[PDB]
Amino acid sequence: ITYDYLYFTTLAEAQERMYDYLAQRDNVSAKELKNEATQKFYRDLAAKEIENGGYKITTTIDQKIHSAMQSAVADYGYLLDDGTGRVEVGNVLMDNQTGAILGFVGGRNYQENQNNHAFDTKRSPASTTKPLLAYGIAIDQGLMGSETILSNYPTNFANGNPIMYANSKGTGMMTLGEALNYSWNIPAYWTYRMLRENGVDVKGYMEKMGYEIPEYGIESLPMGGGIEVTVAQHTNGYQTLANNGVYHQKHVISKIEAADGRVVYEYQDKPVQVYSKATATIMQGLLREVLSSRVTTTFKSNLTSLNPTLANADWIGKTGTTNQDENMWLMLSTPRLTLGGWIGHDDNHSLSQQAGYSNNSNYMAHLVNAIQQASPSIWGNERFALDPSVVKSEVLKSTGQKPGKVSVEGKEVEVTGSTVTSYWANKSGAPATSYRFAIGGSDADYQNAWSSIVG
Ligand SMILES: [Cl-]
Repeated sequence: ITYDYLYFTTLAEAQERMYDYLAQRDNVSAKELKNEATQKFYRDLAAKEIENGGYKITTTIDQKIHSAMQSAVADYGYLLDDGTGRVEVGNVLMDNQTGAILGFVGGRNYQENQNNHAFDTKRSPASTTKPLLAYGIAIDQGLMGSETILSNYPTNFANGNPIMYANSKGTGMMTLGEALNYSWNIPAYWTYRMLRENGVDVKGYMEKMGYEIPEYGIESLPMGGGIEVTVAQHTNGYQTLANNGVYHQKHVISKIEAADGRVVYEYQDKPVQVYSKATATIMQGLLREVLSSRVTTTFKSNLTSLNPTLANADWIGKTGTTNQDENMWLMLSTPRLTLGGWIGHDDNHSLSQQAGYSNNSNYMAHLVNAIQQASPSIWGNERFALDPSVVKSEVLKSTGQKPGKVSVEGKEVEVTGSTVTSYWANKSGAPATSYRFAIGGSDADYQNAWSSIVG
C-alpha cells in the first residue's frame, strides 16, 4: 500500500481487484463464477494473495491531505453534535479531472464505530438530487434556462398529501435561481414531472455517472425519494457537473503490481460527456449562488472567517435535506476538486432542523481549511466560466420568456416589463412568452400569476 478506515478501505478494494485478476488468470468461466462456493474460494484466495504476496498497491490517496482530514474530524467533529446524540459523518475529496479520491473521512472515530460512512453506507441524497436529476437534465434537454420560472404554488402528491418544505405548503412563481437557493421542493417535483411527460431518458444520464436507482416512477425522486447512495458515489455526480459535464469514474486504487512488475490491475480512464458543457457551466453559475446566498448553508461565512483568501476561490455547491431531517448533505466544488459531505445517525433517527444549515457547514469549512493548509494549491484559484456554446436570451423577469403578446382569458395583452439575460443550453434559446410560461402550475395558479403580472 503506497499513496484505520484507510487501511480497510484500501485493502477491501484491492481484494476485489485481485479477485477479478485471479478468476481471469485461472480461466474461471463466467458461469462457474456464478457458483457461490467458487466465489467464496476466490474471495479468500484474493485475501491470502495480498496478505503475503508482496504486491505493490498504488492508491490515489494524498498522505498529507488525508492525514489532515483525519486530524480535522478528530478535533472538530464535536462541532457536528447538535443535541440529537452523537452525529456521524462521511466525506470524500475527489479530483475533478480524474475521479481520483485524494482523501476521505469514514466517521467520527473508527475505534468507536467501524461503519465507513464514506464508502459503504448508502443514504438518501435528499435535495442534492435536484441539480443532477431534475434541473440539470431539463436544461440539457433545452426545456429550461437559468432564469426560467417555476411554480412553487401549493400542490399535492397523487394521494392528496401536500408537498411540503418544512412547515410551508408553498408560495408562488419563482426563478430557477430562487428555487435552487432555497431548495424549494414543489418546483423540483414539477420539473421531474415535465421530464417524464417529455419522455426524457433520465435513467440514461444517471447510469452514465454510476447511479443505481431501481425505480424512476416516483413522485419524490427529485427530493431523493427512492434513492440511496454512498458519499463516494454522490461526490462523483458533483464531480461531473464541476468538470464541465465530463464524468470520470471514482477510484482509490490506481494500480496493483506483482513484486516482479507484472501489472495485476490498472485503472483505465473512460470519460463521458454526461451533460453538455453549456448545461454544466450554467449549473455551475447557479450553484455558485446557492452558496453565496447563504440561504440553506452558512458555509461561505464560516470559511471567510477561517481563511478569507481560500473563501475567495470559486466555490459552488448544494445542500441536501428533506422534511424527514434524517440526512444532511453539503457538496462543494472548485474547478479542481469536489468535496462531498453527509451527516446523520446510523439508526436514522432525526437530526436537528439546522444541523445541515449550521453545524455541517461550519465543520466542512474547518475540513476545507485543513485540506488547504496541508496542500496550499490543491483547491486552485481557477474560475468556473460559461462555455462559449451557451446561448443567451433576453427574457422578461416575470415570465422567464421573451416579451410578446399573450391571450389572458380574453383580450390580447401585450406582456412587457423589466428583462434579464437567461442562459440556455439549446440552439434557439428562450421561447416567446406563452400563457403557461412556467414549469408546473394549476389553472388557478396561472390566473393568480397573470393577475399580478398584468396588475
Ligand atoms: Cl483513516
